Amino acid sequence: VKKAGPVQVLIDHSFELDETALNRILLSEAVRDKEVVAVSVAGAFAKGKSFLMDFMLRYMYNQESVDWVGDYNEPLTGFSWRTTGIQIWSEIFLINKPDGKKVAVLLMDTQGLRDSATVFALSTMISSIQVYNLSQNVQEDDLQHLQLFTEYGRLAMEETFLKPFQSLIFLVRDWSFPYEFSYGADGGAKFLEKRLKVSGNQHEELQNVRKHIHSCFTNISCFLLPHPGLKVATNPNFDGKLKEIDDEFIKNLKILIPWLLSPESLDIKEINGNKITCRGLVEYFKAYIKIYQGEELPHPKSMLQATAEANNLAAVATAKDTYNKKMEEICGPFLAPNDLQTKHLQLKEESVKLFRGVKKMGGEEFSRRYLQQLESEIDELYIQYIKHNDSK
Ligand SMILES: Nc1nc2c(ncn2[C@@H]2O[C@H](COP(=O)(O)OP(=O)(O)O)[C@@H](O)[C@H]2O)c(=O)[nH]1
Ligand SMILES: [Mg+2]
Repeated sequence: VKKAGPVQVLIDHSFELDETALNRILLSEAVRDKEVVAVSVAGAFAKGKSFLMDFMLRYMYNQESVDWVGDYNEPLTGFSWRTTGIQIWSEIFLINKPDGKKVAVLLMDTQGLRDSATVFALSTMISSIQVYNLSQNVQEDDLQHLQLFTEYGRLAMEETFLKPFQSLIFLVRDWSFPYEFSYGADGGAKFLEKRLKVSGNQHEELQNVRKHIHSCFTNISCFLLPHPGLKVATNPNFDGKLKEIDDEFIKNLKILIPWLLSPESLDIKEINGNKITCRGLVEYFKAYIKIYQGEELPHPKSMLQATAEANNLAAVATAKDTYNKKMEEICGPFLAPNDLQTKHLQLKEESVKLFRGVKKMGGEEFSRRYLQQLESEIDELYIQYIKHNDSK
């Protein structure tokens, strides 16, 4: 049987990408060319990330049901919730957006000390929606963890107003101050604004993330969640059934999840102004994995170079597939040899023009290398189209 499930894509303290598993999930014909919403939940271990993500799964499987949260005797399944890495759900959901788009929705469960910092940075660079899962309060160490993204963001915006990151959500579990800061998004926004306010008393490097974080991220928001009740907290025989979950937690959970994942809420991954497809997103995985196998985290310039690389190679992948799709429409009857070449040269130049037309990072000399990679991979496709045409 075929069934969707969680797939380990990221695993000495070295980190390995499972390319075949990634390609199998994101390069399938149904989703490869769809623009992608990459949803991540990240943060410290044992704070309820997988639990949350399993309720997200219930919503993505029945977005239009008023009762998506589930039967109250229905056990909670999906990502295991009771080792360091990133799991993705093998069903890449195709959701109608109100504008007529079908977008692909990828869910990543990001489990993590330098190892957890690496997993947190990797998931944030890949994501378009990052749910920063925190327990009870937001503390200065929590803010500190974002400093490298701000410094990356400063270099990235030296010459454009386009922000490198999309949505970051501070999700504070087991919230402790529900009088002044109500459960939900509005109290969250009220708290986050106060917490993010610049104060002379904070260490200089933490004033820096406060000063700069909003300029790096398209949307910063904060949602305060109540404690889920004693059974969800303590019991070993607890299997996730809603009837054993505090009812104020359920009510706010039902607001949170469409707030993050409803069709109007799905933020498409975009870099340097261009929306990213599932095919393209694989290139960001492969480029970022290269710089996350050193002693410490990469420097901002190293992260910017990886974005530029992925940005160019996603352009190669698009142009190549465009040539490849149209070529197969011709080559599958039999085409006369010089006819096949005219059409090949016409089609290869079109994909060259497409590649050139993309706003790519790094500059002309940087991208000329990837132009020539594209042409070489097109020539390779063409040589094999002649040997299948000559068998006709
Ligand atoms: N205190 C508390 N525990 C929770 C909450 N949500 C889930 N849990 C419990 O936390 C335990 C481990 O959760 P898990 O999803 O594996 O956390 P993860 O490691 O961050 O993915 C389970 O017993 C859950 O029932 C919450 O909001 N507060
Ligand atoms: Mg987890």
